[PDB]
Amino acid sequence: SIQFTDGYEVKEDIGVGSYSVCKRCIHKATNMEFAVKIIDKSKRDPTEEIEILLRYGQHPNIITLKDVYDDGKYVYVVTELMKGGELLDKILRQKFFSEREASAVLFTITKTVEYLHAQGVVHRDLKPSNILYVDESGNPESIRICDFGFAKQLRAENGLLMTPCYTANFVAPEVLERQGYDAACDIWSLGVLLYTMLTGYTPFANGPDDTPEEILARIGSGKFSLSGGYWNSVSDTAKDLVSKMLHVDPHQRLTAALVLRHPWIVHWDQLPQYQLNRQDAPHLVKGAMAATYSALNRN
Ligand SMILES: COC(=O)[C@H](C#N)Cc1c(-c2ccc(C)cc2)c2c(N)ncnc2n1/C=C/CO
Ligand code: NA
Repeated sequence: SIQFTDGYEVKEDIGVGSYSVCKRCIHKATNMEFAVKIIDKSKRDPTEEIEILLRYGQHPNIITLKDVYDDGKYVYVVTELMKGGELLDKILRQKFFSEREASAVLFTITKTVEYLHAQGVVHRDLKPSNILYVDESGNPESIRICDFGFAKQLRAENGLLMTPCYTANFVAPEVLERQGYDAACDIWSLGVLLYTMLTGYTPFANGPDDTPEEILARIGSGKFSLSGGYWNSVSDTAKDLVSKMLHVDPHQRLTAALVLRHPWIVHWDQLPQYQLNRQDAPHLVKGAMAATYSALNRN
């Protein structure tokens, strides 16, 4: 219980919201760069996020916590600094991206998500922007899931950590259905990620101009294109896999466990390594993407 200001030189902002901003920083002793989230304690209480991180950030593809401090008015959460930028944006700006590679990416991310769910953690805010590359190798290994700001571990009424496996202590009904629901959404978000990966556009929004009601009507219809233009080129394997991840019925949505058993994921070796024929508009997608979650998240 001593100091952060002491250990680190603070540099520029890298992200900013009402509850917290992230700044890049330097470990003075060693000269190594790191990110630090600064949470306002009177605005938000970050303890669940942090435990989730302490417990699980040892995962190769979960962001790794390196320090923490309680100034008094503020928390300081120090992690590895992600140097390879956001996942999807780098993927989109890649003219020669392939199915084979998208499969490696989704595999890595889903494996990570299958593990969180098995531990009773649902992420709840699984947008593409919360998924960064640690460096620029463009290797799946360098993928990190990074914002657990909205993540929730299944807890017992008494306040005791629980897993799906251990149902043998009783707990609330509408809550297991809630956690089952919330995991279904996580998979759904990976569905839109996959969708966007293969064709260069999002399934439910064309740009940041799409109104929320317009985007919610689309999501609600259950239907989306898996044909024409950019879809022509994609194997039916993958399209099948997408149809099931975005399945409008949350009870029918593939689990992460079942995503990993799909042949698109399993027979990655049979996947085409030649290029996907994708639309080329990264920034338009960023807009659409933001529009889709803004509409979803206005509560
Ligand atoms: C309120 O802001 C956020 O929550 C950010 C996100 N996502 C934090 C963030 C981090 C980061 C993530 C978690 C923790 C505990 C600390 C910092 C981070 C990092 N370790 N490297 C590069 N960019 C990072 N960003 C910025 C991404 C947006 O441009
Ligand atoms: Na980690």
